[PDB]
Amino acid sequence: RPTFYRQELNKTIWEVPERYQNLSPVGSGAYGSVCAAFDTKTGHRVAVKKLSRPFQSIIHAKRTYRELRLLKHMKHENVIGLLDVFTPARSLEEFNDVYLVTHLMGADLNNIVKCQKLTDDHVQFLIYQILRGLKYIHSADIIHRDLKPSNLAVNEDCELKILDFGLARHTDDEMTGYVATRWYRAPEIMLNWMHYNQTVDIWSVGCIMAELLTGRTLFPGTDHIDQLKLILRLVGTPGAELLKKISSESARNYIQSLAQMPKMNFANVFIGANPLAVDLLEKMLVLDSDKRITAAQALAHAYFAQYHDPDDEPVADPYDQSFESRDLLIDEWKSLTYDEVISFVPPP
Ligand SMILES: CCS(=O)(=O)NCc1ccc2c(c1)OCO2
Ligand SMILES: [Cl-]
Ligand SMILES: [Cl-]
Ligand SMILES: [Cl-]
Ligand SMILES: [Cl-]
Ligand SMILES: [Cl-]
Ligand SMILES: [Mg+2]
Repeated sequence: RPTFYRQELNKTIWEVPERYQNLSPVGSGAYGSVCAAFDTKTGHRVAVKKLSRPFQSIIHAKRTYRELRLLKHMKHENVIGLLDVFTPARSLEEFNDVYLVTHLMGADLNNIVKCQKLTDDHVQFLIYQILRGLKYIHSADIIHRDLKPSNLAVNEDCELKILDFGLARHTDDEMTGYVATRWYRAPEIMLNWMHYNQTVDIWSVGCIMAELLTGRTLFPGTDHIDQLKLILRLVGTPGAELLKKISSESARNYIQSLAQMPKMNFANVFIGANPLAVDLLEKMLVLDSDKRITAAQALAHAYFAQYHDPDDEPVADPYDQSFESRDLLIDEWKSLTYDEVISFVPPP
């Protein structure tokens, strides 16, 4: 067991191992509080997150367990991983606080698409890395659910990591109106058309790639219905085959109320873009999620010929998510989480 020291930072007690020095507040959401620190064991600048009220309800205790299982599993160059997890508790009986440690992220994709000139070579390398990370995530039957520029960390050498997995967190208020939180979402999940799957993340990659090529948001809708009209004007209205797959009768009735529109010519929308970029966008931005290109298929597309290496695009170890259908008490979820904290083995 390491030695811990205590300090109060912005009205919050932090109790951490001595290896973590020079802590300074960097933000606080409803998920918890975050400090920057120097890790004397590794020599890295790190983010330390102290979870807020991790075991306050069955819902919160299960969310804490889900987040810790997912972070312990992800071991890939293009995905956020766990450097450390700790509690100051010496037994299950006194266990209340959880702290997560990751590499400290600098810029996101928002702070390079807004303020930089990107070559086609930059767009190839950035989208290649997102798809390399997604092939790995999808191989474990994990859906990200919230890919957008603020969830992509990028360094001076244009190297990218995926972070901030959707842990079923987002509220109705957060998805209402003129908001970036909804602009990257697939139409089948934005309007609850059907049981969604991993294809929703490929729609999001389409919206991100378009914005890197033009410097503008592809579908900046003022509400759910405005955004659907922007989507259908580009990709066309649905045919009978997709309409049969929409499970809501009322959603089917609303779609049928709209005048029929054909798919637009994407070379006349993405003026001057690499023809291979245009071709890949037409394969991602497909309304019927059964017919979208997969991450594994997209890595083999001629747009990425410069970067593609089929011997260096790894898949994940098997991931057991059977806990998701399990009905447990607060203290049972808390005991499972305790065991995951004490069994953690740091990376090399
Ligand atoms: C695994 C679900 S997640 O990707 O949403 N976790 C977010 C997170 C945010 C800040 C952090 C952190 C973890 O550890 C230190 O600072
Ligand atoms: Cl220590
Ligand atoms: Cl990492
Ligand atoms: Cl504790
Ligand atoms: Cl964003
Ligand atoms: Cl597993
Ligand atoms: Mg985020």
